Amino acid sequence: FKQSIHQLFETQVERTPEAVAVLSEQGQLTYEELNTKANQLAHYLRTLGVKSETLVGVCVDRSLEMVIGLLAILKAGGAYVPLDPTYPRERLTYMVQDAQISVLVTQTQWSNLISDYQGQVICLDSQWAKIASYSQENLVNTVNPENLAYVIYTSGSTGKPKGVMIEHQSLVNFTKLAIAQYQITTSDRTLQFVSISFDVAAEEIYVTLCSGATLILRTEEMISSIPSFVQKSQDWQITVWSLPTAYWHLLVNELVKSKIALPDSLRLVIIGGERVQPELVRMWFKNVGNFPELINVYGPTEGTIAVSLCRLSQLTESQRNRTEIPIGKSLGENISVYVLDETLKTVPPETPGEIYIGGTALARGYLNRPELTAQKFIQDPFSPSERLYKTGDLGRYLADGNLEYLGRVDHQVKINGFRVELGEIETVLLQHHQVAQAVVIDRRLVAYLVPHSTEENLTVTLQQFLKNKLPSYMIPATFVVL
Ligand SMILES: [N][C]([C][C][C][N]C([N])=[N+])C(=O)O=P([O])([O])O[C][C]1O[C](N2[C]=NC3=C2N=[C]N=C3[N])[C]([O])[C]1[O]
Repeated sequence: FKQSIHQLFETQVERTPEAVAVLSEQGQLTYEELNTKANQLAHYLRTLGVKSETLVGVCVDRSLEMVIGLLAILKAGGAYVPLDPTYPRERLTYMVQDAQISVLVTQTQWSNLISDYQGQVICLDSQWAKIASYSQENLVNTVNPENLAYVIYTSGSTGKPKGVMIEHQSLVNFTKLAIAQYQITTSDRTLQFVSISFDVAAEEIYVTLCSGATLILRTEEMISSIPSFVQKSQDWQITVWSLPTAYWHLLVNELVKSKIALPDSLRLVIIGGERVQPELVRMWFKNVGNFPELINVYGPTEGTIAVSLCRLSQLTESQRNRTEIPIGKSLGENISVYVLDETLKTVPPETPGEIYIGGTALARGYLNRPELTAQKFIQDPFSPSERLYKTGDLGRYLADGNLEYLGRVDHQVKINGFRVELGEIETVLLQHHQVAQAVVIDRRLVAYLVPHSTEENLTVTLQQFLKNKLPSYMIPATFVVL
């Protein structure tokens, strides 16, 4: 049964046309309205030349428009490329050129974020009368499952990011497994938290819309105060939270310090993205108990959002008193999460090795990085029609079947919840004329450098320099000269 992600959505619209699909603090859309609007934009896009394998930039803010935008790109047959408005011009323009994007879905407020852009631009906030003249009907046969759905950039240790190419087929697999794992229903109300720069936004968006649940888009202001984040979730009657682990750690700390009650509607908290602190897990069970359910999800971007999860609420007392909390078991039978030795053989239970992913979860590869692709996406010697992705994560399967994350073999870290290659920051710092050698380490970020010429305002100079090349979370808050 060949299916694209938008087809899955379109099936749901047919079942529940009048259900509310998306709610923001400023307005809402029914499944019908969302679908009709995404179709009008997709038709327009098709006339701009968007077709299977066409990459389309999306530089939008979190809004009803953003959701129409994504789905319209998908419906037209194109793959979107998130272009985070908070990133600096130079980074965004590099992405646009690397991806060869000639169609950009954006808004007027993001004018002039790309340098020297000669492609087609659509501004969803000011061109809606035009888009409304296009057909409201579903498009047919614009893609096959092996065509791209999105290309999402991640940090690159050689000094520029690179695009992880995701096909409809793996995203559709993921989405259908996750709906069944989380038990999402038409009664759920799921908070959309993370930027579309993070593949987890796809979990939040497509899990919700392809099951008939309501997607509630957050604001910037609601996250900066945990009290506010909780109260707004109560007011909205949110049933499902999807939180970056570093955020949930903050939330656990404040829940207990301030004895805040959780929203009465909340049934499920999904965390992931970095190593969960066992001490805060213990504190959650002590103060909150087994409801809402708490799930730890693991996966790299290259494995399409998540490959394994662990229901923490279902662990025993002693499974939770280890020094590591598990990342659990595969999301489904067509996804393999192996712990392999240095020759790609499985190992006895409780033996540590490197995590390799196989099966349906795999990305196609990295966009325009054939060396890097060959190095990470490897033909399986024991199964030559298939590939494995080399995660760079160490782990071991415990005797109970649960996987444990045991850290990294390399210099990728998570800072403030974001995937960062230290090498990327090193490489860029080395470009600066006053830097001769440089090493950056965690932990937060600390840059160590041998100057050509020292200067007492070098810290502020180097942060200025980085600010116009890297996202803010890659900017070290401290420098050391040797
Ligand atoms: N994809 C994502 C994840 C997801 C989860 N959550 C949900 N699903 N809800 C991510 O994160 O991706 P990236 O950015 O690529 O990165 C990856 C990395 O990180 C880490 N992790 C994840 N998750 C986790 C971790 N650790 C620990 N624990 C957990 N849970 C690793 O390193 C990977 O590779």
